[PDB]
Amino acid sequence: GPNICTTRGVSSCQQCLAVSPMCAWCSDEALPLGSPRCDLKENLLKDNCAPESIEFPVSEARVLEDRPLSDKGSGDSSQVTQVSPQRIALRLRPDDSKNFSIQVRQVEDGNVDLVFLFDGSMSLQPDEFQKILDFMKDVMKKLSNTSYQFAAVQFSTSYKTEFDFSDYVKWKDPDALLKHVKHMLLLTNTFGAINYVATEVFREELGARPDATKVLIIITDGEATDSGNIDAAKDIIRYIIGIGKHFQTKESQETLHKFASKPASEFVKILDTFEKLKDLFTELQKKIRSKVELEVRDLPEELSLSFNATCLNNEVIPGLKSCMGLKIGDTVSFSIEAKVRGCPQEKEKSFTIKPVGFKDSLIVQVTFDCDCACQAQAEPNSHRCNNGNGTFECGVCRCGPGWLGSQCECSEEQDECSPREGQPVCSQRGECLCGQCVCHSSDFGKITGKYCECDDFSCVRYKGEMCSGHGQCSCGDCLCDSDWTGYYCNCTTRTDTCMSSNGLLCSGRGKCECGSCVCIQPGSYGDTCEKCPTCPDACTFKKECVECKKFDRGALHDENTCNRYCRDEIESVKELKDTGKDAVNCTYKNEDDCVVRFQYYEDSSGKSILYVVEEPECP
Ligand SMILES: *[C@@H]1O[C@H](CO)[C@@H](O)[C@H](O)[C@H]1NC(C)=O
Ligand SMILES: *[C@@H]1O[C@H](CO)[C@@H](O)[C@H](O)[C@H]1NC(C)=O
Ligand SMILES: *[C@@H]1O[C@H](CO)[C@@H](O)[C@H](O)[C@H]1NC(C)=O
Ligand SMILES: *[C@@H]1O[C@H](CO)[C@@H](O)[C@H](O)[C@H]1NC(C)=O
Ligand SMILES: [Mg+2]
Ligand SMILES: [Mg+2]
Repeated sequence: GPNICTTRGVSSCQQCLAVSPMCAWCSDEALPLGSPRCDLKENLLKDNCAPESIEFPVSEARVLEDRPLSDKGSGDSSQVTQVSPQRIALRLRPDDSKNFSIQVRQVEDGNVDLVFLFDGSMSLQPDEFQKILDFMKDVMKKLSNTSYQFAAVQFSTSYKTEFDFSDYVKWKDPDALLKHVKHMLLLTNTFGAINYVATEVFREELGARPDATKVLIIITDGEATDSGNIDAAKDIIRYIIGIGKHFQTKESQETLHKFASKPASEFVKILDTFEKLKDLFTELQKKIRSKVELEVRDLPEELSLSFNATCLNNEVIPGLKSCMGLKIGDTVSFSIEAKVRGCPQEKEKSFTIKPVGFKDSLIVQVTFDCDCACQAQAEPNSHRCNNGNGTFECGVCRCGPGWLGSQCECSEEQDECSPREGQPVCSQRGECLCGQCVCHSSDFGKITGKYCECDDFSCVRYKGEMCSGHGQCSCGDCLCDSDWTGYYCNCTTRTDTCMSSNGLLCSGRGKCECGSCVCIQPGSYGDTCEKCPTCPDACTFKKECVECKKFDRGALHDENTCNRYCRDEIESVKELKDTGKDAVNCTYKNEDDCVVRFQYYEDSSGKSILYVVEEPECP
């Protein structure tokens, strides 16, 4: 029956391909007249069309470079590959989309250039400054004769490279490398320091390796005294340690989030004392190699991408471009859908997909396949179209100016210019010539269609932009980019703003729709459905947070995931009180077999709170 390949008044092979990626064009000359030439390939074969004449391009994502992900090579012979594939050729027909995938692995023996950026401000006592030095020495000694190479920068009011990568490779001894450090005893210009590291330290001239993953360990005891941005360090993995009394308040700790990589729970470490630097190495090493985050570079306007992530145990999480909690050697995979808007005239485009901090990347070469191959057999001024009037292109007559018709015979001088006899001709947007509608020009776009009923400028708008600027208008209907859905193309496919602290989209208690959680589990609420005093498992989950946050013990403390999973503030109380229905009371026995008692409460300002009785009830 009817079909949009047939209901658009297409009069060429190129037009036929441009109306939809599902359309095919029949071009054999010995074809019945009343048969549509632009149709589905199946219906194009319902009537006998020559198979060598059906023009039907297929989009492809052709893998070109596919060096495998490196396993456990020790001498860095044959070189390390941490992204695969490395180069893909993407060819798209008009408005089409195409899948491809990328695999990323943090290889154990992959090179790492690590820079210590350590605070030398006037707040630090001599022994505290010395404990910062001993911590840098401890990290280096435990990573001696590995793929790690090191530099160290002291920062206060100004910045000083105390030793560079070339120094480390040559001398190796941390005692000798840091023997000449003089405590600056000034301010805490953390912005300028990080910018200094990005542009002045990670340099080949100073021994930085171009293939190495870049890591920055920042050690500080006070809030920054300068301002600005650290955009120049966005391709560096940044782990910050805030030590001491000046980071007692939650507010002060959060001022460090802007300097570290995301999320803060993995890359911001708060220590109450300097003595705890002695026990940090193992946690630190796991954290700095636990995140894979894809970044898209040089994406042309006409292309759109959406991502699904496979981070753990082959589980697909849609709408995500990153993975966290990774162990060294883990492999993650992403499924990527690329879509083009229309058909760009440009020769060839290419963008890159690269994990943050990594050298290796996937280069995606993009070409477009919008023309029919039969156009190479186009004869202008053809005897098959009247007085050489036009071209016999792919089995039809592309007529010249002034005269139209099947063979370009009708000039100035019938019936079908209206869907029925009552309506005006050509939707009052075109003129009826030679029995066909020739649509008026428009200042806002193009009017097309058999009856000039289609245009590309009257789609619904959202916030002043047609199709929210995230889709193309095709005969009054928005055709959304790959990363948008909805009648208005204003519903994002991304789900990162739905990810909850427990690692599940909408805490596993709801569904992500347009990037916002719709909570389904009864009694659940909050932005990611993470608040649920009446949920039956609330006590057993909050119990682990009382252990790690208040008592510095438990599974979450040992696994270094207390910051990740435990976002509720803890308040010590002498007793639990009647705080209303938005709470639950919990008890459990500690390893001394004394009863711990606490209340999970949801506060009217939006804060989850755990009220913990100060003294456990012992025998
Ligand atoms: C790509 O793969 C996804 C799931 O992996 C599927 O939903 C989709 O239809 C596939 N094709 C395109 C063109 O995205
Ligand atoms: C992502 O998964 C959703 C289903 O969860 C699917 O509709 C979509 O096509 C997938 N996209 C890709 C690029 O795999
Ligand atoms: C999309 O636009 C429509 C119309 O303006 C609006 O009603 C709807 O809430 C929007 N959706 C989103 C997710 O912004
Ligand atoms: C928690 O315990 C307090 C004190 O015994 C009590 O008043 C309150 O009703 C309890 N909360 C709930 C939600 O039952
Ligand atoms: Mg020396
Ligand atoms: Mg200080």
